[PDB]
Amino acid sequence: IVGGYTCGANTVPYQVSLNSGYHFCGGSLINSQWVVSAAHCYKSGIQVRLGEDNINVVEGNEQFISASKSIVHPSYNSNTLNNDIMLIKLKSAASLNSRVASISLPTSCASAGTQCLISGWGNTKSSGTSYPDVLKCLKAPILSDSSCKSAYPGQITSNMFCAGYLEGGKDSCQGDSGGPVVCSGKLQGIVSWGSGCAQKNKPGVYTKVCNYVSWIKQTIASN
Ligand SMILES: [Ca+2]
Repeated sequence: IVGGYTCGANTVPYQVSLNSGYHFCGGSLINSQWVVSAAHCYKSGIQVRLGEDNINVVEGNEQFISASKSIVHPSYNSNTLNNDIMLIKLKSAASLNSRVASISLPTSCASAGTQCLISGWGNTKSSGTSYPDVLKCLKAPILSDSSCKSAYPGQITSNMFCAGYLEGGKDSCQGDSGGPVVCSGKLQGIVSWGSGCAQKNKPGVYTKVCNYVSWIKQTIASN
């Protein structure tokens, strides 16, 4: 997260770190057994780390649980990043409490101008490179579809939205990938892609979670 703030320990209780020897992506806990992340975060051997603040120090609220199964969206295209969403099932159910909690799925899509909270352990410099140990946060609005498409001609599908600041300086970044965009208590976005980070006229692009709720629910129901 570039241009954000220190969230505070366990103030984003649905935020997970995906670990394969090291943090490599964020994710969001959506029930005791399932995490939503980006398909471009797929790899084998994932340990889901819940309850984290400093990802380099055991502070007392962590739950480390290996993934049993990952399911990349059937239609994910890694060249365009269309349908950049994946589900991860935990080998055992997380213990839910105020510091480890699921985030609700949307019942409705969010509109341009909606304020959201974006969070993660990604780079805090554009590029520029500095990786934080504690969780970082950014409040940012959803941008209009037309400004999103104008920023990234030919690249924005119906499964993506832009959020952030066209002036630059405030964005998600590498290592935030897969993490949440939460708006009014609902998971509306997944950190997906962008041109660099925090660059003028290149806002963050996010997977549009409301399009996927039916797939998420039916996948959980049968797995
Ligand atoms: Ca920790």
